[PDB]
Amino acid sequence: GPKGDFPDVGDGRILAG
Repeated sequence: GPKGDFPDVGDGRILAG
């Protein structure tokens, strides 16, 4: 995810369904 707390592909993700 981009703008989030879960680093994925930027800053972080919000959903991970």
